[PDB]
Amino acid sequence: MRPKVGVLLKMKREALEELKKYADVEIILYPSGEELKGVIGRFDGIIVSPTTKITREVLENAERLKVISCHSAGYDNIDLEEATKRGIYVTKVSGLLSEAVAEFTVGLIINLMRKIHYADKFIRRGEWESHAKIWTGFKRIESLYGKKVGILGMGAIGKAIARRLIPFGVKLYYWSRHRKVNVEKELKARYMDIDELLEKSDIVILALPLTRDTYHIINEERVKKLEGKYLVNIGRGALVDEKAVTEAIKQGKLKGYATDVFEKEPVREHELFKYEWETVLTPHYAGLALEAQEDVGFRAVENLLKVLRGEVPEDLVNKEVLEVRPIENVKML
Amino acid sequence: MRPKVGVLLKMKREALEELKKYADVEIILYPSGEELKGVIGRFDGIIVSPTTKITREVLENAERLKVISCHSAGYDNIDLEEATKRGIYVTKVSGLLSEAVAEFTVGLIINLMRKIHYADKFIRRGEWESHAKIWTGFKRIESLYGKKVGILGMGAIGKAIARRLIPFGVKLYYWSRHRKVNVEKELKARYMDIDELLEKSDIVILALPLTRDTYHIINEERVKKLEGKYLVNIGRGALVDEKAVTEAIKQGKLKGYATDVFEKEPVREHELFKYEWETVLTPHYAGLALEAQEDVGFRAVENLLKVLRGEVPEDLVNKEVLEVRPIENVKML
Repeated sequence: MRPKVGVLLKMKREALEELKKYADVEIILYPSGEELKGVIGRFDGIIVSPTTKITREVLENAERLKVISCHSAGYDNIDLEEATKRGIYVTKVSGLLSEAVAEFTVGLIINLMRKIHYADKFIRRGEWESHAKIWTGFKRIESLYGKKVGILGMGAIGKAIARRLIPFGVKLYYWSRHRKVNVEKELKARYMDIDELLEKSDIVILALPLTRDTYHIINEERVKKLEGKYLVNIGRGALVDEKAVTEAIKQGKLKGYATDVFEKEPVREHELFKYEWETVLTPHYAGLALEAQEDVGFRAVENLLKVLRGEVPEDLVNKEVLEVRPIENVKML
Repeated sequence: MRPKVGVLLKMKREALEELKKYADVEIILYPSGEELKGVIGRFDGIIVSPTTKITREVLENAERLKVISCHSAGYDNIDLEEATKRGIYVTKVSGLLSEAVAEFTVGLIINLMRKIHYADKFIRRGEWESHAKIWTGFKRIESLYGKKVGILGMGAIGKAIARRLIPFGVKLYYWSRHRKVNVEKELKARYMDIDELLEKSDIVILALPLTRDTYHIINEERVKKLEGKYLVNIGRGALVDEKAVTEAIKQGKLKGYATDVFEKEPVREHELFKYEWETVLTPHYAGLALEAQEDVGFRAVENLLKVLRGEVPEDLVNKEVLEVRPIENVKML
């Protein structure tokens, strides 16, 4: 208990006990930007939940901060560039969480293609009048088998989706800021430029982090490039021009849209709500599963301790930080 | 244009044209037993769907019948014992259909576990009040990852399902009327007796043909063995004692049940309709997909023509027939 760690959320008791074995902890549940500004200087590291934002204004007071462990799969609540400039290591949680998200995504894909979510409503309404009504009445349904799937973002989650899709007989295409050749041949995924992928893919999956460079990466023009195709989003609503997506749906241009995320959450009303056949919509819970929720805490604690032990964690988001402040400089344990 | 073929279901024009190249065709849509036995004498072969029952009554007048091609995955609608006795070859369809059903099955599994179908309804009903509402509203969700999945039936569909589940991180157990040593090491699936599988599995999947022996394979007593577990059915409703399954669901014992088939189809009313969270129900359309169905028609036509050309189709269902009437004896093409 020598490094001073601030836990900014309600973590599982067990994960906390593990952390306390190595550091002194201060529990400051979901602090406002002002409250965190006045206490952040006390910590060598912090464990934060998505709801807490680590802005450049917060970092200005992080005099001894060495590591920020995001207890989530995403890290858009962190000003990455500013953290990097200050030599602050930022980590995120993969493990069972990444697996759970990737599993959920494939479920979104199969529902968007095969319409199971729609059929479930259908039968419960008593509409199953006959074999003919279904096998003739149901609009054309395409299978995932034999389709070309293009994935944008090949991080922990993107790779997990790719591995799950192979046995479904799809052809994989992908794009990522940092290209992964060591993954390409393994999963038989052909690297391509964004637009080339949008044009050549039958199905497009969004597994990108939300940054200034990915905001509306799927703009109105690109939505047009997706006429007759399927779009699946598990990153953030802002990865797409949601108004443009919706319009494409209502006009019958975009064949289908499945998403677990929206530009403005929570969503209580939406034009896409009436399009039950063309869309699959979930209330942002792709990472919600018992096993995953139990693992996140341990992983977040492990990621933070690794850095303070002078070890580079595999889930380090801003690897460039290594050049700014060599890991030896932040080793406390 | 030598053999005469009776097409007893609605087939796509392309498949029919293919068939007309080699045989004179007569279309008799979904005939009753009395209607069919009255005309069955004119055909060298017939193409049929699950709704047409080929019985001893019908086969009595089947003087020139040499092959029965089922335009489907299942063949429980055919009396194999009588067909075999009369030296009639019975075939089913494999290929893209099997792939489409396996894909569908995984969709049912992910929905049954992760509740996407329920959440889709939930959000469209405008109940997404907040993040807390969701994450607290339902955390008992379990991921497919790390689970023990027991598959009953390891034929084309069973294998296709198993191959798909591997990357999801499951442990596979299975039972089959005919053990498959090669699949066991290939897919690392552990062979088990039926009751042992039901006891050790977290999730049980039914991909067995319905026969007198597999009738109610999941009976009342076995349902009790599933307390706290998940059951998925994509074969035929009669594979389970549906009433017993329904009770186990209402009594909160069986954790979840998803099925694309029921003992009495079509189903316009059912006790399970109110159990939106605990079940996933689809109107028997697991094999319904464009690419797959176009393949089914050509496959059914080709399985029939192969027999008449004196070739043993790999999809031959009743192999015993070879001892009654060798393939050379039915060669007409």
